[PDB]
Amino acid sequence: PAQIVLTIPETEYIYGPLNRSFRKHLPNVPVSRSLPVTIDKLTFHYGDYEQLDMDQLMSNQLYHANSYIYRKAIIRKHYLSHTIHSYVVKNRESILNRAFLESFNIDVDYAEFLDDALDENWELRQELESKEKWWILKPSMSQGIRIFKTIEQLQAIFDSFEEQLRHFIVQEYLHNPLLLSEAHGRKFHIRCYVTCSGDLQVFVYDRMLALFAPNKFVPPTEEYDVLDIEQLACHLTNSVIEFDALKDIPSHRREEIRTQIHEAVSELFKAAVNVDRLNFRPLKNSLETFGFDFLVDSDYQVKLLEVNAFPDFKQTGDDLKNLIDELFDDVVSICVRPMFNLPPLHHQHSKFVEVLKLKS
Repeated sequence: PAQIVLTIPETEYIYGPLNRSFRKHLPNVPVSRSLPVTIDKLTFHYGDYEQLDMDQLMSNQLYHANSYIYRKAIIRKHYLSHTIHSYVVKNRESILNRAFLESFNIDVDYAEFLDDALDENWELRQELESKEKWWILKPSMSQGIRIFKTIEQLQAIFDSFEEQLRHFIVQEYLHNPLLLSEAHGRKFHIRCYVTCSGDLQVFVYDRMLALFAPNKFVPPTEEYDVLDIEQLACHLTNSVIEFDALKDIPSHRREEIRTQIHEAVSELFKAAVNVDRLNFRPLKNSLETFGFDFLVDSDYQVKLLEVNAFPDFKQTGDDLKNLIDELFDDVVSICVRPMFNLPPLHHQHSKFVEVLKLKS
């Protein structure tokens, strides 16, 4: 009746964990490393994005895969912005009005027509006019990424370029990163694994990662307003710790960061599913674990930056392997077991928290 297909190369970091988890929580279901000619039994195919069969997922209810079909509205940072913007319009109280770093796409030919480019992206103009945020002007192709806060400052940046490439991203900039003693003043972002299961349950994995920058954070001035110069200089010539292990963050601040994360994830999936534009279409026979990247400011406030599909789970060390082992244990015991008509395995003080449930 039941079948499990694991087409992931045996060299991949998650192979051993997935096999132990399939063995433990689905002992009666055989594991195969090859997709059969036809799917005539209920099956779960855990593969790399390209190995999965999207046509058999939308047409055959027997075939279950570790991916959704329509997820562009959240995994694409341009479209993510649109999903959030259109949702906050009718949802003023939403955490997403604070917990998201907006980005915009601008096309500027010459500095003298900067005002026309700001009209061709009216959302951006209004934001810059509000004068409440810091911004970064990133040339989409790698004259250096520069900081500004006002239209005149942006105008002066463009004027100085004239005395190249025309596409640019204007991304909200966090001038305020949380700087910890123990990390020797190196900033970090949070990688949070989020598992969507069927139509629709959203599960946030509470054992999160803090990925630190190599160098000590140096805030830019007006004399020097560029960042990642070593990246633009590179074209002219051709640390990971578990978040909860950071004790310089008081425990109640760590809990508030978790609360904000669960709220932001829940709100995003409500936004994604309900938008009147391009939306996330949950499938009953799909599950997917995404990599949510959040920035933390010096006031312990989170800011969603992006959602990454098929994230690299590869780590080094025993403590980080334990983290990934418990992740795939929860995914298999809670999300995979029910698609084989087996009850979801529950254990007290779970780190796999259900943050949203939709009945559809």
